[PDB]
Amino acid sequence: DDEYTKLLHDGIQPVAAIDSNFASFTYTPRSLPEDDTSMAILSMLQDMNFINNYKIDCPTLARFCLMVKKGYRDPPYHNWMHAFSVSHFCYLLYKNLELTNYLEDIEIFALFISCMCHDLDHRGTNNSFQVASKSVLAALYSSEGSVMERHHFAQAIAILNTHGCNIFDHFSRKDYQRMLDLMRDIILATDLAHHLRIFKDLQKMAEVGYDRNNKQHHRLLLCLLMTSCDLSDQTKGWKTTRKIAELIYKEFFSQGDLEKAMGNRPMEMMDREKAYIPELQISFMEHIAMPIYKLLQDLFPKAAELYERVASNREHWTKVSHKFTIRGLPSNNSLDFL
Ligand SMILES: COc1ccccc1CCOc1cncc2nnc(CC(C)C)n12
Ligand SMILES: [Mg+2]
Ligand SMILES: [Zn+2]
Repeated sequence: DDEYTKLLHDGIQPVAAIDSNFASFTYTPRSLPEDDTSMAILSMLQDMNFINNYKIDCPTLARFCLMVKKGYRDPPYHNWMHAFSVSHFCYLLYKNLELTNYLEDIEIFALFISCMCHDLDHRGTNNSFQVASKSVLAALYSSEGSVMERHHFAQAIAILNTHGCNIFDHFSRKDYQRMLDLMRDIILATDLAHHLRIFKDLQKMAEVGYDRNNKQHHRLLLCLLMTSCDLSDQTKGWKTTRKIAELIYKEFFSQGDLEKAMGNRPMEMMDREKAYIPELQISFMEHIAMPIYKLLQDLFPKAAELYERVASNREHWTKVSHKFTIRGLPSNNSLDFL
């Protein structure tokens, strides 16, 4: 494979070469062409000193990055561009929030690798759909819960177990065991049902203050940071929020259509005939995204701008809701749509 040849023999490009604003919270990683994303991953890993610190073999790393990218399918939202944008936000947190004062180096490295792998082989359907459709994934994981997240983790392990792809094969038994355990915890933390279960523990940690000597605080912070990366499309401008809503609802309505064909009644948000996008977006902002970034701001004062962008994006949806009502006649001047 020629992509691999170039990635290995051409040299890792400097991060600043990608974009002058690459390391800023205002940068939109989705603006980077998909063909440049595997090289951007290598550049971020190098800028974070992970390649040198952990003595990662370059042929192995190049193969791993390409295998992770190939491990994503093309649904509208849960594709490689989502994994890349989530990974870029983890890199932004490292560059702007001084994570090294809070987490161990192996934990920051595990968070980044988990961001790359966290939605591997997503089929554009959620956990409830797996169970309702009696998929092979549900047969394997429904008794434990977080069906898709267990599959994402198993796919990540399967890549590491592919010959020539194990970026941690030279690690000590203890460090290897630690990496794979962190990966499990972090990928499982991407289930928003898990986030909602631990929300009160996250609030309590923010209230008492982060204790770097408390192992449970490390586990909780990793969970919060992973959720913050996964929802990071909400921290950019209105243009990103709007585009992401189109992608998410295209994916959800496709599931809703499959559910109807199965004879089931899909949830309102999955039903293209019932869903009212501005209301659904405002609800997700108020009850999920805004509390996450408010917690992040409470723990990291420098994360204030992220909460303010999510709050402003919620106000933009309220501002444009009136446009979802047809006033006067449509463009064609006919009422044929009735
Ligand atoms: C009340 O809505 C929710 C509560 C909990 C979990 C799920 C949702 C559905 C709406 O989700 C979303 C809506 N807009 C943006 C967004 N980004 N990430 C996600 C989760 C999605 C990929 C599963 N989003
Ligand atoms: Mg996911
Ligand atoms: Zn995700």
